[PDB]
Amino acid sequence: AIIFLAXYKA
Amino acid sequence: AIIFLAXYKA
Amino acid sequence: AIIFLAXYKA
Amino acid sequence: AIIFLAXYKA
Ligand SMILES: [Cl-]
Ligand SMILES: [Cl-]
Ligand SMILES: [Zn+2]
Ligand SMILES: [Zn+2]
Ligand SMILES: [Zn+2]
Ligand SMILES: [Zn+2]
Repeated sequence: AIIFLAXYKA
Repeated sequence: AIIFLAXYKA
Repeated sequence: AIIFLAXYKA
Repeated sequence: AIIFLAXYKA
């Protein structure tokens, strides 16, 4: 998945 | 924390 | 993805 | 926050 937590890990 | 995964949980 | 942030969304 | 996405960033 695409995650923004402040920046693909899915 | 503020998280965007596609939207505060901290 | 599987996420735990405290709980599949991938 | 504590995050597990597979691993404290809060
Ligand atoms: Cl979550
Ligand atoms: Cl992570
Ligand atoms: Zn930033
Ligand atoms: Zn969206
Ligand atoms: Zn916090
Ligand atoms: Zn995925």
